[PDB]
Amino acid sequence: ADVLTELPGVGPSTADKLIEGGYLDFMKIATATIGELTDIEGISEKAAAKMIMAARDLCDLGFKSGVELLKQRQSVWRLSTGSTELDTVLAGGIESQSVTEFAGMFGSGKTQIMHQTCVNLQMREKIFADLEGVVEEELEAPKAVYIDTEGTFRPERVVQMAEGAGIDGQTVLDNTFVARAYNSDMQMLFAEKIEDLIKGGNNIKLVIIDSLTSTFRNEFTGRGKLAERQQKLGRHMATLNKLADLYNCIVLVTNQVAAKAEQAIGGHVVGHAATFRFFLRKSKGDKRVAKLYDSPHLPDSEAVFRITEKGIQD
Ligand SMILES: Nc1ncnc2c1ncn2[C@@H]1O[C@H](COP(=O)(O)OP(=O)(O)NP(=O)(O)O)[C@@H](O)[C@H]1O
Ligand SMILES: [K+]
Ligand SMILES: [K+]
Ligand SMILES: [Mg+2]
Ligand SMILES: [Mg+2]
Repeated sequence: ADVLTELPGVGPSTADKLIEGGYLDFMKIATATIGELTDIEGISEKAAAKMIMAARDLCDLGFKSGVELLKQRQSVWRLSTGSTELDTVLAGGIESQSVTEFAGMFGSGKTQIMHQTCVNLQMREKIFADLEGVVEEELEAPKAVYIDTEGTFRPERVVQMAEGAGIDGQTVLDNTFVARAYNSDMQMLFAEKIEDLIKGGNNIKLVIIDSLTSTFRNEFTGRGKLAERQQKLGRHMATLNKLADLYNCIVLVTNQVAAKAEQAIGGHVVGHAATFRFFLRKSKGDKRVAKLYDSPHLPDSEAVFRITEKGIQD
């Protein structure tokens, strides 16, 4: 909560050193380790350890039970996918504080969904939040981040889907950041730099990685370099899950498939990391099917939807 000086033991001198290391939120310090804090100029161990304990205390991070357990869950807001059936399968829409994955063959609509959500983000009617655990000024001026990994982002389609929704296409584009990553290093660094955007006053509420694994699969082809691949992707996933919790934003990723009828690539690292997993498949014409096959509290379910000039519908 921006004012670091409210932290016991942290005065203006100390507060200065911190804002530098990217630390400028109470949660960020409460979830830090002594090591990553002492890496800053003159921040000792006892100080780093003490402020970490104070931050946790401040953000009240302890044992919770009963009604408090339900309150915590009220901070999760959801974004509509444009499909009534898909929204009902997600039990509302896409959840914040989680990583949800859309895997599927070519043309199954993975990228279309990514584009639609950028548009939907700019429509308060598309956002479903509990007033009890989410203040409106927290949803104010929401922005999306699209990490394009294959070069498929299309300003045109966002605009078209915007018209189809009834918003201004330019509006959506002005509130959507797009970073073209040519490799896993750029992909991972862009994800870690999302903090600097929030630091610059941007309210990042939607983070998209399309595609989540194409770079890794192409950079570590040899299978005697699989442990290598999984390790780097594991750090990426952790970075993604953390920023989803910390900034109460939704992280959305797409995944390709491979035979072995098919399964999303990325191995275990992606399996455990993604909270909601979907398989997208084609049907007749513009019809598509979204199969939820993994989640912590929802049963497997299918949703039929369409891809049209308007975008995602039905
Ligand atoms: N402007 C449009 N109007 C109607 N349909 C469209 C439009 N743009 C794209 N589509 C449809 O979207 C389908 C492909 O969607 P897309 O999201 O790119 O697939 P994908 O899952 O990302 N596959 P891949 O690129 O291999 O990863 C097409 O084959 C078109 O029928
Ligand atoms: K394609
Ligand atoms: K593609
Ligand atoms: Mg989470
Ligand atoms: Mg695609």
